[PDB]
Amino acid sequence: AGTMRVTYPDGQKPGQSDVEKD
Repeated sequence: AGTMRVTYPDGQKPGQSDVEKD
């Protein structure tokens, strides 16, 4: 509910985020 198929929509160092899933 949190496996790292995460989006970085802004600010594309890590430690941005979105509510995409796996």
